[PDB]
Amino acid sequence: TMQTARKSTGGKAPHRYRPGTVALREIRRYQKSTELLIRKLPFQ
DNA sequence: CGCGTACGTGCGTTTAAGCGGTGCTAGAGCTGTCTACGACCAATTGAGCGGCCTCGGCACCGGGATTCTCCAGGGCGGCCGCGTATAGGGTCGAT
Repeated sequence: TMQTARKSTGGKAPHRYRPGTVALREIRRYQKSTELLIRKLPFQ
């Protein structure tokens, strides 16, 4: 502190997934199952 | 690589798919009789196939007509450039 000439410089320191993720996971879900996808009564 | 948008994703609203329970009868399926139609055999006959020939419909082509295919050149505008002129500055002479 008594430094008057050339002081010491040192000494101072909702969630939403990205598009395409759910689609691929849905693809995996339907590729594993074999249940019919179109509903029975509207098809009939 | 950049722009623009269409479809993925999430949520609240809304529709009907699914379950299943119940009742009805139409139509599949079974059965029983009776026969009209098809297989099978024999004898006769011409319709269909190999062969043989002749002939013209089309393969081949040279000339002529045409129907595209490509480009090539002339004009016109712009940009650069060599030459001449004109103004400005510097130097020399005179008062």
